[PDB]
Amino acid sequence: AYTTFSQTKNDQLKEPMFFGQPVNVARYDQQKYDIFEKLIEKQLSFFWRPEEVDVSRDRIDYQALPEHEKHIFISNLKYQTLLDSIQGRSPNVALLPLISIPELETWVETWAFSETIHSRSYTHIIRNIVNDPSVVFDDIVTNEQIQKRAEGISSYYDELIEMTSYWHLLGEGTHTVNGKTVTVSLRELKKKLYLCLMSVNALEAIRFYVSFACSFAFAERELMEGNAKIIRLIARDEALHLTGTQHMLNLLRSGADDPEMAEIAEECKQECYDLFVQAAQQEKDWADYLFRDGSMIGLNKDILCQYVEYITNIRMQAVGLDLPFQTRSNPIPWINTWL
Amino acid sequence: AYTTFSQTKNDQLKEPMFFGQPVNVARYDQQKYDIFEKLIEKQLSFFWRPEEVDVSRDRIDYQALPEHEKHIFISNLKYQTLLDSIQGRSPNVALLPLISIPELETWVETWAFSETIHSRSYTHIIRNIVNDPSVVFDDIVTNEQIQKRAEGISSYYDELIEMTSYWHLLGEGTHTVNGKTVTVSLRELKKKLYLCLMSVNALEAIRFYVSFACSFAFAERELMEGNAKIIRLIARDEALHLTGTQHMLNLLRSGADDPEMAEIAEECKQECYDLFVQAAQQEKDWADYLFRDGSMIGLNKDILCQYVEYITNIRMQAVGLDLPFQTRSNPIPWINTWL
Ligand SMILES: [Fe+3]
Ligand SMILES: [Fe+3]
Ligand SMILES: [Fe+3]
Ligand SMILES: [Fe+3]
Ligand SMILES: [Hg+2]
Ligand SMILES: [Hg+2]
Ligand SMILES: [Hg+2]
Ligand SMILES: [Hg+2]
Ligand SMILES: [Hg+2]
Ligand SMILES: [Hg+2]
Ligand SMILES: [Hg+2]
Ligand SMILES: [Hg+2]
Ligand SMILES: [Hg+2]
Ligand SMILES: [Hg+2]
Ligand SMILES: [Hg+2]
Repeated sequence: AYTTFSQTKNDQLKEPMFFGQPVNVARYDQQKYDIFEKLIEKQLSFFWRPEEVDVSRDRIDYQALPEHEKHIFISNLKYQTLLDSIQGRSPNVALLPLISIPELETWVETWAFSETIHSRSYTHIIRNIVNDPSVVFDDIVTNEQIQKRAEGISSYYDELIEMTSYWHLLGEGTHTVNGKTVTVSLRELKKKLYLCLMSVNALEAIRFYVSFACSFAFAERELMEGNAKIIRLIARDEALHLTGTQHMLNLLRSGADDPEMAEIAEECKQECYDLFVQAAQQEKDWADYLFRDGSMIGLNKDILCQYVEYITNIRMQAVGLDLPFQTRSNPIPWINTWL
Repeated sequence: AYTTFSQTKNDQLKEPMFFGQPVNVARYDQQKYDIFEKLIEKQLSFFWRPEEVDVSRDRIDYQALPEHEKHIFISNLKYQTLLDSIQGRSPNVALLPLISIPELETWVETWAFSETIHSRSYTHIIRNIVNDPSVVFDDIVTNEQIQKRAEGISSYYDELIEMTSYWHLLGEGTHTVNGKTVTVSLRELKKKLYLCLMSVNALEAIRFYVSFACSFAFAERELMEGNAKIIRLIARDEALHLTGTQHMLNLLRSGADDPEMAEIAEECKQECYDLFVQAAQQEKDWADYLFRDGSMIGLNKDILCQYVEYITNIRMQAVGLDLPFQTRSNPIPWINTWL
């Protein structure tokens, strides 16, 4: 099945990104796809430490905020914390067992590691703005609106992990387990990986960017500036993360890496399109919870729905999907200052 | 049955280190065991970029070494590369799916990430001292003596991963899989995890230190200074890695974590002892291959064997095991200069 060191001498430049021979030697002198080595290098060059960021005035700014604005700020922060709690562990548990080229294996571990720094930075902000961090952290697990917004993220990863385990343990075929038939299909597993990767692309390229707009709207008012510095560093990493999944996805659909993946991508076009639209819809719906007690200068439900549509169109076009929304200019040009 | 975001609001201070509820929120404001938070902080404080190290003179030094010394140097470097290729991926694929406290989850992902930096450093050295790095990397996979020295490392992680997949898919019990009766015992899986940790302790605390001694024998000669700087950085990280497994193991033994793990540590102590004795013998057996073309002043089979016994006793005492070897003073006190 899976092995931590395949003892067969293989040409790593000829393996597919996924489902080939597990990576044996970790070497970085050559790559099948140099984009992953470039991303590792850039991400290492961007290494930062959350505690090195001064967030000393954020507590008073937060206290002075009108209650509905405290609500907008903390709800957004809790969602960011939820997403990166998932992103810290999931690329490793879900992708590493399936990767067959070294540069992509190490990119995934570097990416996941950088997510743990993001999680540490959210703890740094939370500890410096509320008296008791535990209230904030526990609300993340059970918050109904947060889970509604992130609904389906852990399920894609979880289903891919389960199917990967069946494939590694039993291989392809029609099997039986305790009186039940269990069918294992590599094609279906490739489809699950493709859709999980598309979901991860929507997560980092759309969901987090909507959250960045919220955070930076405060920075525009010269408030929560410690948080702003941290989100700026996080967004700089996120740009690398979404670049990585865009390249994975485009290499999978072009047919240049795995012909079967190309057929899959085509067969999955409609499903993928609607999943992206569903993610956008979940982000829009979050607006009713976010602005339940009123809006803020530079940020309201309508400007956010417009930004969600703007960014979704850009991201979908980048991975070859049709645009679901009417084309428009960036509704919040000021955000470019921060990204 | 594994999930990337467990939906139950649990008190993370009361979960066992392993086999409890998978970690949902990644928070760092509190810890069941602060030693793992301190290790994360120390490892982040040591962050280093391999490519920045000047290895421009190592090529001149290496090409001018007598052939047998080239053999000693490169055989040692190839073994280091093998071990960290395994260490880069294995803590994430084998341990991460079993961790139930956030500070340990993030420590494992940071530890694994730091190992990919070690691998990157071996590529930096190799590509700058030989003309065809591929011959070196391919030999790591096919070299009989290198694989004999490492025998049992990958297979142990692999067996743990397989048993973990059966547990996550089927749960405890006696099952019928393709007409075969398969027993899934959580106690047996705990024993496998426990002994995997003991094996990883021997790997980083003994096997890598014997290799560091070989590398530093060249630094004592005022040669391979780029390599020397890198191995010094690697050893500083390795000290944190073995500290982490010593604490995981000693906390389990104490009975202050999962009580079943304290029972297992006592019941399995002869197996703990046996795996250290076997690893020490593999490290000694390597000397015949390492010095097949001749030895060096101050570095030969006898000296290597004395050091293996010396360091093995120190590491076994640190986790509560009886000493297999006669007591002796350090046979290579010059190594302290470098560590
Ligand atoms: Fe992130
Ligand atoms: Fe990210
Ligand atoms: Fe290492
Ligand atoms: Fe290590
Ligand atoms: Hg994914
Ligand atoms: Hg996913
Ligand atoms: Hg927002
Ligand atoms: Hg927003
Ligand atoms: Hg598609
Ligand atoms: Hg999609
Ligand atoms: Hg809209
Ligand atoms: Hg192990
Ligand atoms: Hg040695
Ligand atoms: Hg033991
Ligand atoms: Hg000896």
